Amino acid sequence: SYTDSYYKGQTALHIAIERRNMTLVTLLVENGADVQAAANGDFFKKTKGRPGFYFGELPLSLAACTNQLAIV
Amino acid sequence: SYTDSYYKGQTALHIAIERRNMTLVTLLVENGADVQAAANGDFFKKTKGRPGFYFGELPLSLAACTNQLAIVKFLLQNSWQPADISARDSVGNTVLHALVEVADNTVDNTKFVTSMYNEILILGAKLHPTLKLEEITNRKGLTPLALAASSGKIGVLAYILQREIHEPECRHLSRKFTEWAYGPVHSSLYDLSCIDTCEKNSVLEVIAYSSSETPNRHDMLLVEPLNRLLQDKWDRFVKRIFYFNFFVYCLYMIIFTAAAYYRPVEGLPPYKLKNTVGDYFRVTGEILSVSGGVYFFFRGIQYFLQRRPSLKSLFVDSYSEILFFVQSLFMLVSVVLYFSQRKEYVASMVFSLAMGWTNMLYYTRGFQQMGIYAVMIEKMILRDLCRFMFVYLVFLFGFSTAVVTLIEDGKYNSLYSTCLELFKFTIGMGDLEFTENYDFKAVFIILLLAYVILTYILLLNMLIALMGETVNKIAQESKNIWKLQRAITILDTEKSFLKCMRKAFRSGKLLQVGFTPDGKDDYRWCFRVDEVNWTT
Amino acid sequence: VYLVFLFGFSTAVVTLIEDGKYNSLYSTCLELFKFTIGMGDLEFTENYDFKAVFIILLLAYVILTYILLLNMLIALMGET
Ligand SMILES: C=C(C)[C@]12C[C@@H](C)[C@@]34O[C@](Cc5ccccc5)(O[C@@H]1[C@@H]3C=C(COC(=O)Cc1ccc(O)c(OC)c1)C[C@]1(O)C(=O)C(C)=C[C@@H]41)O2
Ligand SMILES: CCCCCCCCCCCCCCCC(=O)O[C@H](COC(=O)CCCCCC)COP(=O)(O)OCCN
Ligand SMILES: CCCCCCCCCCCCCCCC(=O)O[C@H](COC(=O)CCCCCC)COP(=O)(O)OCCN
Repeated sequence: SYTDSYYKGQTALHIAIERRNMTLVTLLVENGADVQAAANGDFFKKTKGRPGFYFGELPLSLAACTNQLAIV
Repeated sequence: SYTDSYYKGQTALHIAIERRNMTLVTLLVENGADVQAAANGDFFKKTKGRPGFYFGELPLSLAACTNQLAIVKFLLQNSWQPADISARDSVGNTVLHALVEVADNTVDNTKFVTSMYNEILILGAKLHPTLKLEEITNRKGLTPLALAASSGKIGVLAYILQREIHEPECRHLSRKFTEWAYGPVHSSLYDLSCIDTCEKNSVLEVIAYSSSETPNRHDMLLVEPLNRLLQDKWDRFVKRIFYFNFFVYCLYMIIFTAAAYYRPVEGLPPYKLKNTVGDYFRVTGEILSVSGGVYFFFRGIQYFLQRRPSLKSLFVDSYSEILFFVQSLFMLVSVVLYFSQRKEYVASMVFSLAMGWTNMLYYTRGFQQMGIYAVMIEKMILRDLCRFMFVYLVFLFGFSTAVVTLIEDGKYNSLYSTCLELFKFTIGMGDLEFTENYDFKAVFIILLLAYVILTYILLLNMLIALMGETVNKIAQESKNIWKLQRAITILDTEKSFLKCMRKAFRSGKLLQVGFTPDGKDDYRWCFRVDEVNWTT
Repeated sequence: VYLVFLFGFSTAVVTLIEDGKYNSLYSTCLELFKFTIGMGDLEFTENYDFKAVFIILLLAYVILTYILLLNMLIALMGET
């Protein structure tokens, strides 16, 4: 996962869910990918004076937030 | 070609291109027709008080302007007589300047002009990869971008600043570079070149020092890269320097007030010092006050030389510099009378002192909430009182002369005291005490009551209603007004800067593309912006 | 805004006058405040020096504060 101060904890599954790739999500979960990682960098936390995207830091919350019921 | 003063230089090719007749254009160009003729009659030049059609005087510009892409391609790409994409007219305008000028900020026109602009750029890149059309300046020194900003072309400006061409081999024509995107967020780099550091005439200078007649003067600062730039410059350096200047002005005015209050009351200036503490503090304050006056005098002169404002718009813009300059003039006249041994220097000094306090309202602008009061006061003085002054003076001089003629030997047999009394009646603090027993008392009473009804009741409330609508008109325009004033402050702070510092740039001199048409790389002073958009 | 105007003209007037009822910041600030709300005097029966400058200053104050600023406040309050 990303180790920097901004994208900390982001992994492949978050990108796959964001990109709306059902197949890659299935492949990652099949290969033992963690479905309960926390993506908890400054880009992903609640904030007012900064651009960002808060979603709850978890792939399940991300899939729900982006309106992808099938992945949920 | 036409030989008269109106259609001078027009030829068949111009008519054919206007007629959208591809066949005639093909025939004429085939027969050796000059594709770089100049049509430079009065019908074809830039003009304000005359109907006309300016297009840049050349067939290529005409073909682009009328939305005939095919003829542009044919003129540039046919071998019989190729057209010079870089040609300039008498004004110095290239085709891109011509396209900028014939914008009008409507949806359909913006689509037409923007599209033709972009296609001309692609054709230029393919035909002449070593040519940079957008840097070519017309006779006023303006590039197409500077010209678009100058004329208030919001659509063309918003297009150019946010230009992104998703095509290989011509990405160097882009200015916006989307580095990445997430759900609602995306990050791009903006080119920034000749926005802030241009060395001829940058975008922000042109928007700020526009003449207040440009239609979209405030809207042009809402376009994304500019707004973020101004916010960054404000938060980094300009904010602290602004507060420091305001504090120093406050100290200056306190010193001036204290120096003025404790003036000596004996006769015949200049006044010699005594070896005492009070005189040393007083003369110290006097020296500092006069120094400040000299400083404002020279700043005003530098302003009027650098800007060269015309008489018509002298007050419409530059109101603040005028008032600061007039304050300094009162100070200098006071010094001249002081050493010239006249007590009447006091009469000058107090005026400067009064003005010195009210010019504090200059510093309220640049605040979102408080700048509205300074803006309103400026506009009400310049438009409502100044128009109303003539109407009120007609009434005042009429009834004053009537009353003074009627009266023989009273307090009303003098134009000065009579004008004072009627003025007081206008603002509701007269008397109407008819205790005197002069002749023509009935006529005197009828005249005064007619005056009081006409001026206190009718005219004054008319003025107040008009001022009320002016106040309501610009209550809702507050945000725009604030933004523009903050921009002007930032530019002036960069101009003076008083510390040998020229850290006017925002982000680094980073490689943008690295792939020119040739084997070099471009470093362009890009600026990173991450935006949020909740669409879908 | 109002205090900027008031302190400006109050200090100017007090500096101009030597030994009157206007040679005091307290009474002068009171008088100019009364002028703002339309219950002053404008009685120039006194015969001190610089009478013309005193008159011009007070009339400029009365136009700027009683006519211009006060009705600006009233228009804004009316919209609220
Ligand atoms: C040169 C001009 C235009 C001007 C200079 C003087 C004489 C002025 O009166 C006027 C004429 C006048 C006189 C009396 C009532 C209304 C207008 O308007 C201004 C000018 C107008 C004002 C009005 O008060 C202000 O709010 C000043 C001001 C407004 C907005 C600003 O952005 C500002 O920043 C510099 C200053 C202040 C005076 O300069 C002042 O302090 C005195 C003693 C008279 C006012 O002449
Ligand atoms: C709001 C919009 C509508 C406004 C309507 C206006 C109404 C104003 C009220 C009337 C005011 C009358 C003024 C007082 C009359 C007066 O006191 O004076 C009269 C002299 O004649 C006049 O002035 C004629 C009256 C003026 C004509 C009319 C404008 C008689 O003389 P004496 O003083 O010696 O009285 C004898 C000794 N005590
Ligand atoms: C509604 C918006 C438009 C507003 C327009 C404003 C018009 C107001 C006109 C009022 C003018 C009042 C003139 C004062 C005359 C006066 O009373 O003072 C004179 C000296 O004149 C001056 O003050 C200088 C001129 C002042 C000019 C000031 C603009 C000396 O007379 P005495 O003392 O010897 O009187 C001897 C017997 N008592």
